[PDB]
Amino acid sequence: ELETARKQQQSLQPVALSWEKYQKQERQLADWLTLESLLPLWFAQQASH
Repeated sequence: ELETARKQQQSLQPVALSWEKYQKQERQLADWLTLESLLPLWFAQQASH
């Protein structure tokens, strides 16, 4: 029983790391997409000035 519990923990460990990496990637991509949407207005203000 103890051996199988430890084996299950070992097998599950990489999944959490991959999920954390995926969260990082997703939020970085979301930030860059938001900046893509916001790009026109910065240049518009600088052009106005």
